Amino acid sequence: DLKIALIYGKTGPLEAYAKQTETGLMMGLEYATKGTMTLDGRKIVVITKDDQSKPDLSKAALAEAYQDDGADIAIGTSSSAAALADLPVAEENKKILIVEPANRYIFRTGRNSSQDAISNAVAIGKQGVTIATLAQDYAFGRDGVAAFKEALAKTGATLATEEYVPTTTTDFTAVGQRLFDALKDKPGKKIIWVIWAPLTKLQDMDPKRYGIELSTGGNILPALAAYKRLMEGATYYYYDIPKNPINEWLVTEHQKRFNAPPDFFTAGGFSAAMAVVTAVQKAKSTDTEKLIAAMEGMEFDTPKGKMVFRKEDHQALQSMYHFKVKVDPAVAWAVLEEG
Amino acid sequence: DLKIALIYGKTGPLEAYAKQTETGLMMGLEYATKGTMTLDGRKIVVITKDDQSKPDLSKAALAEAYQDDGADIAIGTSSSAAALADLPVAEENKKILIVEPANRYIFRTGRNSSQDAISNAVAIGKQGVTIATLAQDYAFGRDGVAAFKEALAKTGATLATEEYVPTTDFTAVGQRLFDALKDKPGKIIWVIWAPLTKLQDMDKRYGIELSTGGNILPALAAYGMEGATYYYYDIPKNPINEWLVTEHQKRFNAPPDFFTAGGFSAAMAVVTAVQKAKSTDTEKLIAAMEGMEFDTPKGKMVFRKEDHQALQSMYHFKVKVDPAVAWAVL
Amino acid sequence: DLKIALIYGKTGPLEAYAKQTETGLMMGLEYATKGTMTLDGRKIVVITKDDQSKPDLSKAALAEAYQDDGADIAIGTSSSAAALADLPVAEENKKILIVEPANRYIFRTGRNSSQDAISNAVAIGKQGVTIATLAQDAFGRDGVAAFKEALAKTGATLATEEYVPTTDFTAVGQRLFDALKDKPGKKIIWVIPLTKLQDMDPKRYGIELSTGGNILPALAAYGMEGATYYYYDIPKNPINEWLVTEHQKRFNAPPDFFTAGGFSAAMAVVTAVQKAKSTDTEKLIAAMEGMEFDTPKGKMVFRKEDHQALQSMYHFKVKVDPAVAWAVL
Amino acid sequence: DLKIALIYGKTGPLEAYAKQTETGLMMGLEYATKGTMTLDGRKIVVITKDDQSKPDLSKAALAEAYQDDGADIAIGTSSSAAALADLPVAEENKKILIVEPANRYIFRTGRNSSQDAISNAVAIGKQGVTIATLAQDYAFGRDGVAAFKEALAKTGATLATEEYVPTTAVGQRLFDALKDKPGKKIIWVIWPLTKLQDMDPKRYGIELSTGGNILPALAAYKMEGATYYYYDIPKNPINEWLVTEHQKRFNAPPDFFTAGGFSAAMAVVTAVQKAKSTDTEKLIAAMEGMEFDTPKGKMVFRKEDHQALQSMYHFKVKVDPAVAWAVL
Repeated sequence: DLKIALIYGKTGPLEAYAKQTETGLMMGLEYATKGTMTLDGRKIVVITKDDQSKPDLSKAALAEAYQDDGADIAIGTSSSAAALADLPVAEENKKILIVEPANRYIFRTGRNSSQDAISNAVAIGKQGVTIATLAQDYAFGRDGVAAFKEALAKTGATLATEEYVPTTTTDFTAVGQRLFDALKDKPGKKIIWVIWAPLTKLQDMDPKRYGIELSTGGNILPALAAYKRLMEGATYYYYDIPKNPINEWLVTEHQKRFNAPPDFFTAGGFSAAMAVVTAVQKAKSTDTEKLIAAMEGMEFDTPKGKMVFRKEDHQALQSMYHFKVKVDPAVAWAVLEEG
Repeated sequence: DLKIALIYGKTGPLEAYAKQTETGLMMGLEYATKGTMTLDGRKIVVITKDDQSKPDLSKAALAEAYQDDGADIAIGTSSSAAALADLPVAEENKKILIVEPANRYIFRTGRNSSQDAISNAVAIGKQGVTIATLAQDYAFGRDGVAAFKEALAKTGATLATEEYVPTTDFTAVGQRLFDALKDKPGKIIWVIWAPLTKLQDMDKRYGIELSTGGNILPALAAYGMEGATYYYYDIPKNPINEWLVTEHQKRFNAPPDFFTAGGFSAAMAVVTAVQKAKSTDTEKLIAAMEGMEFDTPKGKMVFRKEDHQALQSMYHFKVKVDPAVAWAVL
Repeated sequence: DLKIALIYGKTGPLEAYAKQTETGLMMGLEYATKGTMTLDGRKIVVITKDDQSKPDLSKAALAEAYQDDGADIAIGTSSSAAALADLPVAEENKKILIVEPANRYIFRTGRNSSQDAISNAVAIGKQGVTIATLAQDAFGRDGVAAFKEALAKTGATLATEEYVPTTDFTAVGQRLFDALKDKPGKKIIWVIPLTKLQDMDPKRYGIELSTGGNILPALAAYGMEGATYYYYDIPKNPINEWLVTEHQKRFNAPPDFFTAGGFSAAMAVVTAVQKAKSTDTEKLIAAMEGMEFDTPKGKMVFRKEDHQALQSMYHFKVKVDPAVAWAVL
Repeated sequence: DLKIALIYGKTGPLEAYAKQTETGLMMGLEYATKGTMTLDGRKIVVITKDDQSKPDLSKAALAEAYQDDGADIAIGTSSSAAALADLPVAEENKKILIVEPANRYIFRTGRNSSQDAISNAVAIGKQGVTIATLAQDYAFGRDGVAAFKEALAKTGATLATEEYVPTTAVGQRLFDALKDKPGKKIIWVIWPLTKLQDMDPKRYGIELSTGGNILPALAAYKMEGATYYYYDIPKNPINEWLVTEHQKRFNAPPDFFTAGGFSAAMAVVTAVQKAKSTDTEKLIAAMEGMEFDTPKGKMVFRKEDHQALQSMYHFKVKVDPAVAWAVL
């Protein structure tokens, strides 16, 4: 048999991501085997260990899956912290671990803009917010800021200033100036919340110069439940992937089955799927040391294009060809031309 | 048959590129037809027309191509301008023109980073160059900053100032130098030694570049600086990528370039279009081509119906960050 | 006497900038002489010349100011084209020309962030504009025929129109992004929703929304009333305050870029004739070469090599090692 | 009398900064009083406490400074951490602290380019360094690389690869070896520089041996020389006095920390002149919204958060006319 362990935060803080990771792995393996769930006569079984995103539990689960269930290889896990704990548990069992999503037994999944994006969101959440109010000088504006003010109090951001202008201010040079001076050199997030029945007139003044964003805009508040109450809706980071044969299958099949698009994490589990399946097929065995040999320098296909494990650090890199372009001809042409 | 016309500056100012376009196009057709050079029982012939990168010549060549040789579809051309002259000829002749590399009969090739880069290089050549020299205050630092002064005098850059220090790879030196080049447009301190480092530790926060670095000069024949200027870019590997690079190398003993891959896509589009249309009639081709995805060495492209522009054919993925963020705090 | 000529496009396309330039020059000279309009006993006299931003008029006008009116020194002019033409006039008259705001005889005002911003706006207006429409499936269609009409006097192109039922604008916004993608020039989604769309960060396609700031080229042709301004901040200083206090006091408006510009030039001339203790061209070129002078912008300096004016500055550095070595430990 | 406390890391880890902070504080006071070292009849006294950059020492030193010495106000201190421990102390004593350089009693010094540069270097120093080797394939390339390997090994960086060509494909191998690692990725050349540069490593986030401050500012990596952030300041009457005098007295330029100490001194003298007293309460009142001149121009304390900000005038330009022009 071919036993793959998946350590993941099935319950707890990262439970939503953990769902995707498995669904992705199951579809990942299904593609790679053309639906047979067997690789070279070998039946593929998958053993899942909820580690509740707890580093102590994760270690025991990882130890358990190698030792008790006899998993040949492992993927995991949801939480970064937990996965770091697990690195030695791999060496301890002289069996490979693929880190996903989060020594010679560890293969890492790769750098990408989505993690960058998450790290970004994370820092933001871990920083201050300073808000600056803008409203009209009649009851509704002042009631308006009242309620917002009340929402902003369960929050932890600071309100530096409230500006109230007349119902009919069509020129906001002075307000906006007063607003920029209030948020100026603070960190971290500085924001002007307009309540109205001005974003435009204010955006023309270019607030970015101060690092100030306005209440109209995408995801200008930290991805915390406290703020998502003034602003409903989850914070998403968007990205695009050049179509390929695994893309199509994943997107079509996933949509078809769950009436929803695959996500970044879904695609991660699927990639680990390809790594394992590609590797075992390469090595023609499931012996750790023959597996490491196959994988070092191995290219494998993912929903994201061709990947390759760098042998030195066991890291997944996007797999390229290099091109260049000679620009002299076109420049010596372009000049001998405007004259 | 299936007749395809390639217009290009086979000779003249853009001749280096023209050669890539053709090799590329020849190779695209081969890959697409598994070497048979026939599509759906149709034999594929290619007609080439040298327009010398002259608009007047290129208009005739294109007319001639359709009218005299019965080209069912054209590709071209090398020069941006000779290509603008050509747009009407396509319309006047009621046939398709795929514009490469440079109305309803025009289909374009997409925006990419090589073009931007060619763009930039062009802009640079059309702007000023100011130089400040840094040398040693003795015989051959001073003699070698004459050799240069001499060379630099046949180019078109101004020499704003000469600094001669003793041996002082140093601070006061490179400040006299920054203050000298500062607020000029558009383009360099040129070191002659037997300094760079110490200088580089201070920054370019001035727009200043050193004589170390790649392509700090305009890419002009006039400008110790041997060598062509290149813009480098990496592409995610794929089945056409591989075939191209592998075969090009094995054939030509050198990598395929941007204009090679450009020709390849031109070819992929024509073949995919004619396999889709099941005919070579202009109108049934315009219909097949609007919104059709085709495969190229850069991945899947697709023609936007609205403007006949080639776009990278994408899927859209999102990531929800709340959970992770909610996590990092607690 | 001390005779100053100011060339400017007083009437014509750049007339707004001209009044600015004059006011500042006049206020510049006034601040500089503590209201006496006399520099070291010399009476200061200013001759203006409308060139209407026409280059061949502007050469005659400058020529007339040196020759007929006997100006010791000139300043001009409102348009860079008209002022490239004037360079030889000044040489052929053996007299200094201070180029503002736009030979050993020319001297320049400096490169600043507000110039760059104009070069920006100009590139943009000289570029294409493409727009895509989003509205409710009703007054959408009506309101996007009134726009379709308006935009038609414009010169932009309408790539697509998207109508949706009055909820979740993912698929819609995507259709909109795919529609505006790799086009050159400006891309804009004009909505008849906004936030949902902004959450998908259009910046990453080069697409602006119909909410951003100055999404359209500054052209009368472009709903969207109001002028396009580039904003920027200068650190207070004694000249600053005076300019801002008096200008705001006399005109109920703050000094703008062009007003401060005429001011700077005013400060240069005064500083020069005082340091030269004369008005002889040869001695003025001498005085100004490497010369420092205070402006509303701060302390400036004339680079001898190229007669360009630079922010005059001190250099500081900071050693990071001790602090870094601390952090790790 | 007017009594001012300077808390600082005169000895220990931040001793060089502390020295400059003081020098600046003394000259700031000199210039402010035209050498008289008195303001409105008050002799000016300065008391220094070495906190050694120890936070527990520092809350003590500042405690002494207030309670024992009678310091009517305080400036400090060298460490950010020791400065943060000190915040309560000011409050606990009903006396003002100015945080420099690192409560309605705290007044801060401003965010700025130099501090952001320091913060930067710090981050960098707490991050990985990866190296890739390039030398000729003969005797003293391979030896020189050993020498370097010997040095690099007292470091904490990793040598991922060693490339030996004789005297494009090389620098391709090189780039691929460093591509997606964090943080610093460096090709070390022993001898080429120019050819590699032609290929623009920046697009892999890779730097070369030739370069300006490519290594963290740790003594192990120091490749001699200190690491500097360079910046420029618009000349003013204070600039000039400072630079000129410090250059006449110490035969070396003033630095970020000297000017910092100068600004602190300016805040105080300006404040105490404006208040006409040394009373904490009347001082907090005077300082809010207060403008004062420093070696880098006019600052003002923002009331809402007691933060110093470069004091600005806002100017704008209207571009329609010139675009409308450019087109027609």
